Formats: sequence, structure tokens, C-alpha cells
Amino acid sequence: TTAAPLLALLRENQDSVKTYALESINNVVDQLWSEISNELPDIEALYDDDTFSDREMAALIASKVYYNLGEYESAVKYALAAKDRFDIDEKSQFVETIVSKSIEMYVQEASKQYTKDEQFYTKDIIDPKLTSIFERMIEKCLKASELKLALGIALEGYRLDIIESALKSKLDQSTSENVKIINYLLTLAITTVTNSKFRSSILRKSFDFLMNMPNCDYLTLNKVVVNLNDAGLALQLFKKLKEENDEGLSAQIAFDLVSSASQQLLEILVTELTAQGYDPALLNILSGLPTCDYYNTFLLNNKNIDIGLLNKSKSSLDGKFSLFHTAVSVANGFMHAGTTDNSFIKANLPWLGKAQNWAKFTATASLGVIHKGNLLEGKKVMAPYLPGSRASSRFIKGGSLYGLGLIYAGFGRDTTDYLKNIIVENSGTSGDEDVDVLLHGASLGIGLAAMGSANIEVYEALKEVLYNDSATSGEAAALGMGLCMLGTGKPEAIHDMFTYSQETQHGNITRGLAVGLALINYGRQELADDLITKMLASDESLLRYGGAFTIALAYAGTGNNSAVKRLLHVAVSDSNDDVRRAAVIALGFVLLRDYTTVPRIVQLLSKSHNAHVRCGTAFALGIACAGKGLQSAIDVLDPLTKDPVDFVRQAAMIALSMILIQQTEKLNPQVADINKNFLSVITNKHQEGLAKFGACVAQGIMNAGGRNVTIQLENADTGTLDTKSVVGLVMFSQFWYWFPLAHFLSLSFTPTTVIGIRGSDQAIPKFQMNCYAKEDAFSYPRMKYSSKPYKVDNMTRILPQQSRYISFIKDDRFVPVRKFKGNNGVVVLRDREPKEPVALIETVRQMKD
Repeated sequence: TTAAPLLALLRENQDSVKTYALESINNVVDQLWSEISNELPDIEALYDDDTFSDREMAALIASKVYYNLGEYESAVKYALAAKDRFDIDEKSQFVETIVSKSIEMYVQEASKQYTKDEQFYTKDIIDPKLTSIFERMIEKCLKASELKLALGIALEGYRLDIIESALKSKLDQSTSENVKIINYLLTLAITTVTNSKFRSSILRKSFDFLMNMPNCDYLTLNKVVVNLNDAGLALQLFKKLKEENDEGLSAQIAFDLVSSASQQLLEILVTELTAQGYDPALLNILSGLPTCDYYNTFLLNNKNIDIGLLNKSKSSLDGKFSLFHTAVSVANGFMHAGTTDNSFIKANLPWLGKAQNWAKFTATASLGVIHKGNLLEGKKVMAPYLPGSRASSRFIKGGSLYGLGLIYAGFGRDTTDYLKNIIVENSGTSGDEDVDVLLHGASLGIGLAAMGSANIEVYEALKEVLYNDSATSGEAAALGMGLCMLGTGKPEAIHDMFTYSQETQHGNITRGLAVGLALINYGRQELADDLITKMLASDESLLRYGGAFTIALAYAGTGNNSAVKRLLHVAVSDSNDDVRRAAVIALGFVLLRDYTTVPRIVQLLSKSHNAHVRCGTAFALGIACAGKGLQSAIDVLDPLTKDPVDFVRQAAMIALSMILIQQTEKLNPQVADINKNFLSVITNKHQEGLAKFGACVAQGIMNAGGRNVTIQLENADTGTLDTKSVVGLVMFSQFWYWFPLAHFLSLSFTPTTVIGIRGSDQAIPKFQMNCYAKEDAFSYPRMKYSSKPYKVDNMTRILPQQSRYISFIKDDRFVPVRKFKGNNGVVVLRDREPKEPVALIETVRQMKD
């Protein structure tokens, strides 16, 4: 009917009468809101009246009317003023709307307030009314018991204390379920929280909850440690693992930490366990040696290689041309990587001889890739070419120090000392060409050996090389300084490096330091944003080049929108062709975790008229889609292999080979045509020099490590990013500017196998596991699920796609310490019948003694 009779009562003097009127109107407000709006000033007058008892009801009615009107900022103001009389349980559009809007406002408020104070929630800083709705919305979720929404909101609003309490009250004390929750809350914090100081706090709190649980999940506890990169947490991890003592577990855990975790953390953790007189068996695994040993043995024994491919490359591309020499020199090292077998070069010695200048540098250092790992005899192999070896040229002698760092990468503590001495000795000398080429090789190698070390004495040593401002040595020193300081965001270093990139008179050096600055910010995310802006703003294209890479690293693996947009802008709007290429490539890193979106995001760019942009998108795809076999990426790349521009055809093929590594005609029918094409390009005399070098190098990648490696930037188990492989790929992307840098791709090669280990003696038993799949499927090239499994031997090639199908045999002598994850690496076995004899696999190190 009409609300006028009710509205009239608002004028009555007694509160009991106005209150009755308000509550009556409330019932009909949804029909009569138009009629009622006319009286709003009266209704608000009631709210503004300090002595009216039911003002909260006045507000509530105002709110409902503004809402029904479509003035929302007003409806919120009043619902908030309503306080309690606003009922979040009521199921209605009104309530959904103002609750959504209130949450938005509180998060906005809380972001701003958190950066000023992380305890902000304990102060009155935020509006108590707004706070109330937020917290009550939380309460509602926990009463209905959806804790995954309750946690999300609390997360979104920077409230760690709510998350903490919520977990206490919601932990049963079915621990397996608890762990699932902490895992969801971790995944959320890593993949959404954009504030570091915050994201850290959650992991640190998630750690203490996992630590206190009676049943302990170390698999999850490992995730937290690697993510935070915190040696103190690792230490606690083991001290708790000691008091549980089950030796098999402690071993498995150490094998896990050795694969996923960072080098500098492993070093700090052994030194402390060592000094605390920890078990010598564990201290051995945590040195990395055993694992390096198992992978070495694996690559030596299972190596499958088609040598004709290299041979066609040598016969078609003449080694007198420094390009064609580099092309095969590199492809050699790739196929033979880590495998230790030098057969090809021994066979064509004369071919090696035609290499001149820097092509000589590359061929020497290629021994380093073939010998990657091989810590035992590694230094010996290089002796003939070492300095003072009676070597013929500073190319052989300089590339030797680079082949050396390649071998010992990640183990280089000994090698670092060796190389550091050469630098300090020869940094003083200037004007000598022989010392310059030497100081180049020293710096590339020392960078690989000191990588991630944050070691100030090597940084300082290298810094002296840079000041000689030799164009020859300068680039290496800068890269070295980046590799050395990688991920530190060390402000001293950034400052020193930036200032000098302007003062120097050499371009390559300014390009060296641009990348160097990218390395130092690797992983830093938002803390890199100030430096990124300076760099992108610079007039010097080379620094803008570094700007793109600094985003690629700092934001690597994050799907960050600001950063994806900022790079799309640089790609489209930048004046410089190299800078536009670098900005597209950086997309591959930023998006490596969401790699399926990558082909659509760059599809248009692949059609661009600018060839540098077209070429950068082959690489964005190569990088982001590396381990994966993704078809949508291949479809985008297919046309680019037929591109008019040579270096676009080149990047397209190289990228295809990284996307397709280990794939075979049986898995993907298209791979036959792709392989065939790599060949036609190499054979044809009319095909451009650059297309060929790219096809040749592509074969090396496709077939790398005797078919037993893959490229994966993100660790399958921890979800963490593999630093070594990222850096591998970011240097590889510099090859256009410096060819020797190509070998850096070797850091991205990881062996694909499941390796059983007997926990007690750390010995490798020969047994068989079940693989539910068709046998023909995962076989090497001639050169999915199956109900009936087939048997696969321990320590043999297991493709990443294939891991899901592998199963340990239920009744068998060997049973895994913890349940099988379903993916590659070392798995620690328990022996049911220790007395009985088993055939054992001899470690290469073992034969020596």
C-alpha cells in the first residue's frame, strides 16, 4: 500500500513509537523504497540524534534504501553505522553487496596500513565499524567451517593473527588433514601474497605449526625451508629429525634438501652440523657428492647417442668459419653433456684445428660441459689445456678456466680458490692481450664456481678486473659479479655496478653489467622495483636491455600482472630492437609457472612486423614451455620456422628443441617432421648461415646428455624454482651477443631418472619397478596408461611425463622409506632382507677407491 502512515510516526516524540515505525518500514522497505526515500533526511536525522536509542536501526533503514536506489558508497556508510543491526546471516542481495564492498575497502585500507605497521590490527588505525564487518565475515566462514575461504580473506587483509588463531581452533590434533590445510595456506601465500615481508611471516608461522604436530611432515617442512632459503630453519629441521631417529627418513630428507635447496644454504648447514658432530653419513649426502655421483654414473652408463647427427653437422658446416665451428662445438657439448665421453673430438682432431680466435675458446670450454659433474678427475682432464700447460693460445688457456667452472659448477669451493688466485695475480697487469683472454675465462668460470656465494672476496677480486676497462675481459667480470652476487639484491653491488655502466667506454661491458644487475636481483620481486624503474627510464638502450632482464629474474615464476604489462609495453613501444627482443623473452621467465597462458599472450606478438619481436617470442615460448611438451606453443612456433628472417628461423628451432627435449615420434607424431627439418636446414647449401647454426644447435639440445636430461625450471616436488636452471637459461639467451655464453645452457640440463638407494650403506641395489604404460612409448628414438605394467630397472631413464606411471612393487625386498612421490630423484629404500646378496651398481668414484 503506502508507507506514509509509518513515515508520519517518525515525528512522534517517544522513542518507542519511532522504533516501532522504523521496524515496520523495515518489513516493507523492499517494495516501498521509492516512496520512503523522500523521507530520508528524517530517517538520517534520527541516526544523527545522539539520544535516540535505536539510531542503529535508523542507519540500517537508510542503508537499505540507498542500496535499493543504487547509491552504494552511501549504503555502505550506513550499513557500517548500523553495526550489529546489520545481519550478515540474512541471505539477500543487499547483504552480499555491502559485504563484498566492505571487504574491498578493508583490504585496501590494510595494505596501506601494513607497510607502515605489521601490528596495525592491534591499533585503532582502521575504522572499528569496517573492521567489525571484516572479522564477522571471517567468523561466519569458520562457523560454517569453510576455512579455506576464511583463510583467504584473512590473508587478503594482512591479518596473520586471525590465520594463527583460526588454525589453532581448527586443528583437530587426523594430522594428515592438518597438513593439507597448511599446504593450501602455503600455496596461497606463495602464489598470491605480493608483499614479501608478509609472505615470509606466513611461511615462518606455517613452520612452527608443522614443527609442533605430533606426526611430522618433513616433505612440507622442506618446501618452507627452500622457499625462505633460511639455514636456521634447516638446522632445526634436522635437530628434530635426529630426535625421531629413523635413519632412512633422515637420509631421504637430506636427499630432498640437496636437490631442491640452494647451494649457499647447504654449505651453511653442513658447517653447523659438522661443528655439532652430526652423523657423518648425512653430512656426506648434504655435501652433494653422492647425488652428483649417482647422476654421473647414470649419464655415463645409459648414454644413448646418434653420432651421425654430429657428423652430418661437421661435414655440412665448415669449421674454418668461426660460426659453423661454434655451432658444432656447442652441439657436441650438448649431446655429450655430463656424460664424460670425449669420443667425437678425439675422432676429428683436424676439425678442432681449423677453429680460430674465440671459436678456440668455445671448443676448449666445451670439455667442461661434457665433463660437468666429474668433480674427481675434472681438474685432471683440463690439465693439458690449463695455463702453464704449454698451451698454444690464450684462447685455449682462457677457455680452460671457463670449461673448469662449467665442470665444478655448484661444487666449486676448491675451484673458486684456484681461480681467485689467477685473477688477483693478473688483475694488476694491463695492455696485455694474453692476460685479457685469460681474465675472461677466469671470470666466466669463477662465476660458475662462486655462483650464489655472495662471497665478498671474489666479488672484490672480480671488481678489479672490471676497472681495467678492457673490452675483452670486462664483460666476463660483470657477468661473474652477477653470478657471484646472484639473488642478494645487495645494494652496495647494485650501486657500484650501475654507476660504472655509464662511466665505461665499452658497450659490451655495459651490456654485461645490465645482465649482472638482473642476476643480483634474481628472485627479489617488488624489492627490485626501484632499480627497475631507473633502468627502464634510462636513455641508454643497453640499460633498458638490462631493465627487461631484471624483471624477468626479479619476477621470475611469479605471474605478476604489473610486470607482464610493463614488458608488453616495452616490447611494443620501445625504440630499440634489442630491447624489444629482451622484453618479449623476459615474458617467458615471468610466466614460466603459468606456461599454458604463454602461447596466447604472445601469439599476436609472433605476427608482428618487427623481426626482433618475432624472434623474442620464439624464446619466450622456449623458456616457459621448456620441460613441457605443450602443443599450443608448437603451433605458434611452427610458422616462425618458415619465417623470412634468418635469425627468427634460428630462434624458432632452438625453442622447439627446448620444448620437445626427449620427445619422440611415438609420443608426439609431429616430432619426426621437426627433427627431419633440423636436418634439411643443415644439409642445404642455400640455407642461411644463421638458420643452420640454429638447426645444428637445436639437434644438440633435442638430444642433450645422451637423451637422459630434460630442462625444468620449477622443481616438481617443492614447487620451488631451480636457480641453476634459470640462470642457465638467462645466460643462454645472451648467446647472440657472445657465443661462448651458449654453454651456460648446460646448467639447465637435469637427469631424468628414479634412483633407488639402500639407506643403511648408501649403496645402489639392482631391482625392478613397475611402470603402468605401454613399453614402446618411452623408448629412445630409433635413430598412455596400461593396466598391465612392465618392468623397469633401477637407475634408468624415466621421462618426466612417465614418473606418474612408476610404482614400487608391493611385495619385494626393497620398500621406500616414505611413500613414493611419483616423480624423479633419489628415493631411499629400506631393505627387508639385509643378509641376502644383491647386485650393486658401481659408482664411477667407487672404482677409483
